[PDB]
Amino acid sequence: EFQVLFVLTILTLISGTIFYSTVEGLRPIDALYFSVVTLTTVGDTPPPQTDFGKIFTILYIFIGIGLVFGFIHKLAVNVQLPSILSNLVP
Amino acid sequence: EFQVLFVLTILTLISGTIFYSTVEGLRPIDALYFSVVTLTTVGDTPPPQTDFGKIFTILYIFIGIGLVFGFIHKLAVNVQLPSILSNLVP
Amino acid sequence: EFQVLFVLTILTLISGTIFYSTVEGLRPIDALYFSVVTLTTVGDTPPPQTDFGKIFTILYIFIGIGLVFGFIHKLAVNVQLPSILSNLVP
Amino acid sequence: EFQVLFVLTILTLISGTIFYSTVEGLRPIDALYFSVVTLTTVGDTPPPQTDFGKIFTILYIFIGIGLVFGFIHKLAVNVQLPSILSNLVP
Ligand SMILES: [K+]
Ligand SMILES: [K+]
Ligand SMILES: [K+]
Ligand SMILES: [K+]
Ligand SMILES: [K+]
Repeated sequence: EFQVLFVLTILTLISGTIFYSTVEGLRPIDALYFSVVTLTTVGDTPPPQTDFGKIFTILYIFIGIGLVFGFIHKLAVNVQLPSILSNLVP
Repeated sequence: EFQVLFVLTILTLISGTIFYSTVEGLRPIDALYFSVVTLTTVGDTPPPQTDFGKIFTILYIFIGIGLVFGFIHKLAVNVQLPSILSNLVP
Repeated sequence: EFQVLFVLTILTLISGTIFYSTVEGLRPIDALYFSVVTLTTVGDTPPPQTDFGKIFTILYIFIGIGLVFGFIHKLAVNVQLPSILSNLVP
Repeated sequence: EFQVLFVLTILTLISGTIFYSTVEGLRPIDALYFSVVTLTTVGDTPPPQTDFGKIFTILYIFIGIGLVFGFIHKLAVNVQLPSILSNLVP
């Protein structure tokens, strides 16, 4: 489960990185950062400048938000929770 | 279900597109983009400049956030999930 | 239920409106807008300029996010849902 | 439960405060503010300027969002809810 959501999230972020670096002309790291803060809904960066970028982002949000949060919901409930929960047992 | 949330989301976005292009003077694509990143709570664009825009946005958020995320919750759990889940079966 | 969350949300927003208009010197409408986009996590406006504003905002987020989304979760599931659901019945 | 999520959230925010003040050169209060609005997904501030800051933020979001919202979900359902719910009983 976690591993699958892990791969699915990675692929989604790779696509975004490739897209924004190419179409919005961002350095790969900045393209990855934008992809991440967009799908996690933080949105702390300026928006895309091109219409292609705006259209892709709209679709990217609708298709990727569900996945990204599904992964986060498991990364903290099925991986981070035990490490602390079990450790909370003397 | 999915089709209904599909239509409801579309109509909500159409209203926002019409509103922001008219009142905030945005090009349709930019009006749609603002509507989308606002309802999905990304919020990566500058805020509305007019008081009418601010008031509408406040109401738009409260009335549209629930719907938009309801659609996303189905688009990934009742449409994207199987495609990958079933395919995860050798 | 809905009415209680309605009042609780209103009071929370009134406090924010009073706070930001006074401490950050915002016009009431802008103070309300900031309060709304902050608690709904849209965050499309610049951040507070004063330390008092930053501290209050941190506490305001932790105490108000839960309430605001609780209200939204009811406004769309216990009020907007039927209007369309029942109407979806020929 | 609440106390544990309380401590876990505090530690997470302390790490962010130390990180951003050091690497992004922010005053402690601003470092804390950025950490808070990032993990709660408000994202109303400009993004990190350094690559180290961008990389850390990406990891910080994925590891901290789950925890922070877990704490919020309890702070309003297991602490703020009763205070008003029980009080809603004549
Ligand atoms: K946001
Ligand atoms: K959310
Ligand atoms: K958000
Ligand atoms: K934002
Ligand atoms: K901004």
